[PDB]
Amino acid sequence: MVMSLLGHYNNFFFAAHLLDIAMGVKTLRTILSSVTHNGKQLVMTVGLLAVVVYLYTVVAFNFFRKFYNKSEDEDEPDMKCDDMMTCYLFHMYVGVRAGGGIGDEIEDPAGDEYELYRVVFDITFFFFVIVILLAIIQGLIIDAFGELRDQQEQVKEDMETKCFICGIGSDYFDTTPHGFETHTLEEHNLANYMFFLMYLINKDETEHTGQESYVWKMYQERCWDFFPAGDCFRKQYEDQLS
Amino acid sequence: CTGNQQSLAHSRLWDAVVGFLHVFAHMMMKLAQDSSQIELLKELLDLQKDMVVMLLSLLEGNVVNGMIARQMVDMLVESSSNVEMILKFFDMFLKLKDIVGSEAFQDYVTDPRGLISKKDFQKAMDSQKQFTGPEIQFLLSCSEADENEMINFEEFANRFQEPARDIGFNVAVLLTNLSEHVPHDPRLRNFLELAESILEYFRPYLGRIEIMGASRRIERIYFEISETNRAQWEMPQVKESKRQFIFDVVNEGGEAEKMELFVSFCEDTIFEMQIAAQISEPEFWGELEVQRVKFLNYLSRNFYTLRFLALFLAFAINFILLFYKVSDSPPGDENMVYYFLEESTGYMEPALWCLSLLHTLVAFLCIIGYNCLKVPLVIFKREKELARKLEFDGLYITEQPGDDDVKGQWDRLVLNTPSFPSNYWDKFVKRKVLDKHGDIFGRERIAELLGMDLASLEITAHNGLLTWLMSIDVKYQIWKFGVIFTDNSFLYLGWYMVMSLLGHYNNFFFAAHLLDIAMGVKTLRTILSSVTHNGKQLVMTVGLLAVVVYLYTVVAFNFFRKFYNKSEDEDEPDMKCDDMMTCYLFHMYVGVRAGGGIGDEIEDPAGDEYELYRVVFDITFFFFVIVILLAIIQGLIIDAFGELRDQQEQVKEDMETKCFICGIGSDYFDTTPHGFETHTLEEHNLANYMFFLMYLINKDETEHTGQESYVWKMYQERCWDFFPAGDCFRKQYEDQLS
Amino acid sequence: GQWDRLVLNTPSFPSNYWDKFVKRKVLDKHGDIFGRERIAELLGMDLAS
Ligand SMILES: Nc1ncnc2c1ncn2[C@@H]1O[C@H](COP(=O)(O)OP(=O)(O)OP(=O)(O)O)[C@@H](O)[C@H]1O
Ligand SMILES: Nc1ncnc2c1ncn2[C@@H]1O[C@H](COP(=O)(O)OP(=O)(O)OP(=O)(O)O)[C@@H](O)[C@H]1O
Repeated sequence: MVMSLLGHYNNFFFAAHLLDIAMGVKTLRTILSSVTHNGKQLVMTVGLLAVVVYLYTVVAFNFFRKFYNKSEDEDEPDMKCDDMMTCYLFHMYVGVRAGGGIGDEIEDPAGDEYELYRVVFDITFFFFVIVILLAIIQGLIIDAFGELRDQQEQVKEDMETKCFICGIGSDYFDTTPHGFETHTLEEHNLANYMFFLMYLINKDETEHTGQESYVWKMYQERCWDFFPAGDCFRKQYEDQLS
Repeated sequence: CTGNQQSLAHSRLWDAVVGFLHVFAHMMMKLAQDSSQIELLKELLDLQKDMVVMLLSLLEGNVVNGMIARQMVDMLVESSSNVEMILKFFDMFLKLKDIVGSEAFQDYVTDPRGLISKKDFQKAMDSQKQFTGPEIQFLLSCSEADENEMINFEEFANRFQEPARDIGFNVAVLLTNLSEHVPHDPRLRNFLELAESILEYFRPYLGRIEIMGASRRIERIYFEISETNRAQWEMPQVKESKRQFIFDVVNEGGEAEKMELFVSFCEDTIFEMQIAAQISEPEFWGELEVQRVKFLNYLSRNFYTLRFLALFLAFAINFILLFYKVSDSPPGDENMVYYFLEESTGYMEPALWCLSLLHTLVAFLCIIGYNCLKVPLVIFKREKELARKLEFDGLYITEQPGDDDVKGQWDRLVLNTPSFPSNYWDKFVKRKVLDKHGDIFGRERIAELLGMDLASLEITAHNGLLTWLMSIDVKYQIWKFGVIFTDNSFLYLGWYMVMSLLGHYNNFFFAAHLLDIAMGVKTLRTILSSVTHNGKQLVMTVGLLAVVVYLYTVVAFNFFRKFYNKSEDEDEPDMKCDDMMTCYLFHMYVGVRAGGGIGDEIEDPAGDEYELYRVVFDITFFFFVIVILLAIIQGLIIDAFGELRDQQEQVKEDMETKCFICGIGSDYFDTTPHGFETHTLEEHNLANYMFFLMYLINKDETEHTGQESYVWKMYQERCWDFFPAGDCFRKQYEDQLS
Repeated sequence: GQWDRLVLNTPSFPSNYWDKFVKRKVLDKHGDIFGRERIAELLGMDLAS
């Protein structure tokens, strides 16, 4: 509301309402639920990137300070490595967007007794910061997609092999043809138990019966011992009496 | 012995205890007054303890529904109105200890000396209304008037505290021993109702195990769990170590050794509790030693608060290192200088020197604290393993070390000094191996090999600063420090200290402490555990890259050497392919960082009869080296993330469908409502078994009972046959008896 | 926990919850061990007087 009110001061504030709403329509939430599932770990990886490039800034600042000449001639005082803050900004802003690490902008390391000391510096930047540290970022989105799916697969394979009220598996009820399907729709049912609570509360406390008042006493005591949890009225009264 | 167990059942012993109970009920309730006969009262309570102890020993190998068990309840029901007074007397004094020393009672004190004259006890008892009206007036008689003004509650509370606890616990054990055995006895049930206060108070201390033995049947055993032991089990360090052990056993471990690993972890946990107990602070050379001992334990207690300081300083030092600058002309073409450029108040140059000094001190305190907190556990874990090999394996008697492992060779130096079990509890490990292998082999050879005192001089007990250096064993200390210096954690802390010392030579070395520490905080380790999980395979892929590019260097060097001209004109001799070493370096350094392979730098292949012979060369570099070989690198991190998760998912799905002691699944126990949840918290429990080992070792070898001594004999033999592993006392004694 | 201490003083605490007798139920459950009038003032319940 406040941003819409702010939109009259400047009409370009209405673009912010395009973002936060279009994500919540029917399916962009699920896609957005992979990025934010590993949200605590996608930030620490960046925090690891901000440390690795710092250690590369220290080495490049003390030993390779002549190679950062971002000018051609008569403009030598550009040298975006002379102070720690600018070298860190250079190594962080255009230090990871390049595909080759930091060797795509630094001048060519010809034979200077440091060519081999710098190739290791350049080729380790490519591996440790780009190939690997940007594969963890893509390795966390992918694992998130496979973790939310397995989370829902377990639910389907847990609600189709158990009663959610008793502990009896679907194999025991399946001796009778369509026994488990009938057992979970007539005897034990979420709706039936829910409709009972809506029935006890609606009914007056003076109109209860022998069984309703017994349950109502337990419900007010928060002692859920009236749920079976070990029997189904077919394992007790009809195990031998059928 | 079964013969003597039944013999006392068909006897008049029950007629003797009932008379003893009758006098005891009315005796202490009458002797407590006037406080002038405590010695007789204390002796009276001593006799009470021996009666229940004998009664407990009468219920050692009892069947679930046995004649002896059925006779003891008959004794108790006819002894009513007497045991209740015993329990009520215990309850009255036990509640006072909780009431005294509390905030509510501390508000009723009137003088700094501390006393309530005659009736402020009733006012104090009215608050926290537990004592009944008759009960509080009885306690005043049980106390002293003290000229109606000087009733000291501090001494009054500590009069019958210890005697009440020992008798009270044994009664609770005896009462619950019968209840868990005879299930259907209405007389016993109503008898337990008036004893509920005793049972409800001793519940946290009453253990329960299901050892199997001495009858080829499952037998319950009860014992006492101390308050200190339970407190140390709930520490975050201990619980985290427990989770690591369970994870290791389920996945890395396996069957036929689970019990062996569990007992080894149990022994390690006990030693950890021993160390943490002796470093707790609460509860002229002599003065100096006292200060040094307290100071050392101060560092050991505050070890993880120092690791958070060595990192905070390394972050603070590296923040002010962001202002460095290089100038040809120094404010205070050689002679390049480095200086701060804060462009603000100069309160940063002194800060760098101040923080550099502090960091070295903190990084030095950590290595001292580690040397007195975790090193003893390492020594205990190595002395124990060596001791179990001399006796049960004869590693230095019959066999020999494999000659390729340094552990076997280095351990030969320690089994010569009279200090070998310095941290291990088993002090008689030298004689035990002598009595186990001294007959087949030379009896004197073992004596000299172990450095044990010679049998000739073993007469079976016929009968300052300078003084320090003959009490130090040279060989043992050399062996001990060799184990410490090869420890991974110690070396990392040692590297941390030397680098901080090196940081004074050049202030930029303090950036290295930013790396190795920030990874180990709470979650960067797990992220770092995906890169290093497939560490052996991420290196071979690179070793495969260094071979594929070599084979491309050979072809490009022999056939495409004119295309590598890295110059425009008048600078033709650049040609970074003329020799193998430079072409390999060119094809390796800028040969894979490019997005297009090697065609992004090589000159354009126009029509030269080799255009089609080089396009295949270029387009295979893009596929085989870049698209595919850099997808394996990203294909190993991703699989690592999905492998560690499945490793932990299995553990959760394996500890919630099994007992970890028996092999019975959760379905069998779930027939009873919440059966598996109750079974894994009362009958079989990791804490209960762990607290038993801490109980057997603490208890003297001469105070054991029929069941404890049987287990202790098996424990010293390393024969873990007393774990059930096939039954749960509900499948045997209650399958039909319920 | 701290912010919820402000509501258990007015005679409108179970405005939406069905259980209207929640003030007396806690009084009959803890008013014996602790001060019977202390619970009355703590909950803002109408005084027994
Ligand atoms: N009371 C119950 N006890 C056990 N399982 C139940 C129960 N109610 C539902 N189920 C499970 O859910 C299945 C069908 O009910 P449910 O409504 O939850 O599923 P759905 O058909 O996918 O959903 P919907 O009817 O909302 O479209 C059953 O086959 C069973 O596996
Ligand atoms: N002795 C045992 N035998 C079998 N399973 C056990 C035993 N002790 C614990 N468990 C398993 O662990 C579960 C709870 O105990 P545990 O402490 O290991 O788990 P947690 O609740 O996740 O941990 P914590 O209490 O440390 O927070 C039980 O439900 C059971 O699955």
